[PDB]
Amino acid sequence: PNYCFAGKTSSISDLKEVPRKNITLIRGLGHGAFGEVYEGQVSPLQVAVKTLPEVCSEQDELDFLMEALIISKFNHQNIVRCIGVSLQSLPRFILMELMAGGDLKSFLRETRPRPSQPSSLAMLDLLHVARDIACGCQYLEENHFIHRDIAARNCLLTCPGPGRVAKIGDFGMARDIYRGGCAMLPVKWMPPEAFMEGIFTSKTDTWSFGVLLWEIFSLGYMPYPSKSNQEVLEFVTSGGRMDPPKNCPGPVYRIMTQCWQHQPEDRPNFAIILERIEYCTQDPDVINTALPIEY
Ligand SMILES: Cc1nc([C@](C)(O)CO)sc1-c1cnc(N)c(O[C@H](C)c2cc(F)ccc2N2NC=CN2)c1
Repeated sequence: PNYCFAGKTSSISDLKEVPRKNITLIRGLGHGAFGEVYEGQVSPLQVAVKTLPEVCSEQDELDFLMEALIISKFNHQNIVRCIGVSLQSLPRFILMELMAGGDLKSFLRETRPRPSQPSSLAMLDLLHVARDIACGCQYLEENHFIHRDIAARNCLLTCPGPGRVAKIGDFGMARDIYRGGCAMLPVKWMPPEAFMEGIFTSKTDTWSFGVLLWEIFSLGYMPYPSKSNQEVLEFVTSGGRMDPPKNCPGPVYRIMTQCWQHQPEDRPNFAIILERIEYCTQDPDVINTALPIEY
C-alpha cells in the first residue's frame, strides 16, 4: 500500500521504525474510541503514542499504516511531527510530537477567564491560535491536501502558557477517504456542497476553518448551540449562519461570515484568511476587547 503526497510516493518502508526496546509508555491520555493514546518516551524524547489494538480487522491495520504515512510526509511547523513508528512489534505504535498543552477544545474550556483567573486568556492569544492553524491549512491547500475535518478537537497546543503554538494534530477523516456513516460525519463543520454533493475542495476546509474560528472565540462551545446535525444541515442550506460569539469583535466575525459564503468560489483561500487575521492582530479595537468572564 503506497501513499502519494506532493511530488513523491512513499511506502511503509519509508517510515522510520523505532526499536521497541527504546519506547516506554508513561500514562494514558484519554485514549479515543479506536486505539489508545499514551504519553511516552523514546530513549530522552517525549512522545505521544498511538496504538493499534491487536484485535482489529485487516482494514484497521491498513488505515493505521495510512495514517502513519500521511503524517510522516508533512513538513510544517503547524502540523504535528511524526517521530517514527513501531510496526514490527505488537501492538503497533505511531509516535508523535507530544503537545503538552493538550487539545484546543479542552484548553479553551479549561482556560476560560474566571474571577479567580480573569487574565487567563486575551483576544490576542485567540488570534494567534487562529493564525497558527490557518498557517497549517495554507500549507495543506498549497500542497493540494484536503483535511476534511478542521475543528478544535483536532488541534493541539505545544504548551498551556504564553509561548503556545497550535498545530493540526489529527488526520483521521482524510485517511478514511484516501482508503463510516451519516451519524459520524462532522456535519456542523461542513459546507453545503460537501454534505449534499460529497464534493470536497480546499474551499471545504475554508468553511470548516470559519467554524473553528467560532469555536475559538466562543471559547470552546459546541457549534450551533441547541441544534442537532439535521437541524444544522437544514439551517445552513437555507442560508442560516451562527451569530457572533459573545464579545466577538466585528472584524473577526466578518472572517467567519466570509468563510461561510454559500458558494465555494466566494470563500477566501487561506492566504487571504491569514492576511485578514493579521490585520485583526494589528487593530487595537480588536485586541483591546475583553473576553467574557464566566461566573
Ligand atoms: C497531552 C494531551 N492531553 C490531551 C487531552 C487529554 O485531550 C487534554 O487536552 S490530548 C494530548 C496530546 C498531546 N500530543 C499529541 N500528539 C496527542 O495526539 C493524539 C493522537 C491526539 C491528537 C489530536 F489532534 C486530537 C486528539 C488526540 N487525542 N487526545 C487523546 C487521545 N487522542 C495528544
